[PDB]
Amino acid sequence: SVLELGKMILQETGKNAITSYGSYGCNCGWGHRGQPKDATDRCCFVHKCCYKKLTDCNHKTDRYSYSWKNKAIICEEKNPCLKEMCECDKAVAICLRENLDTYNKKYKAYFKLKCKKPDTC
Repeated sequence: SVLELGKMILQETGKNAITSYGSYGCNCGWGHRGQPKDATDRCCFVHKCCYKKLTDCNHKTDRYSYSWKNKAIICEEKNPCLKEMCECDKAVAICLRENLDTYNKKYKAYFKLKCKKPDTC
């Protein structure tokens, strides 16, 4: 759920998931859709398309088990839908971390700004 996702984003990026990423660009922002503005927003579109596969569990509110051990996120969960939910979160948190060198605080409040139509997953 979002509590595991927010914690991995903190662990990997040092950032506050709600405020730094919850209205960024065209895909990271909660509820946002559209073509990606940068690599950071691209990680978010990839993350959506990974969630879209989860039919037997809810990515927002079902909680899963994972450890942050030796600076890495390990998904220790065994219910299968929950383990893929953990793999989808782990991957966005890693991708965010890698592309932090281009985040850009101006896409940062992007709820009202413009977005071409999104590609297909």
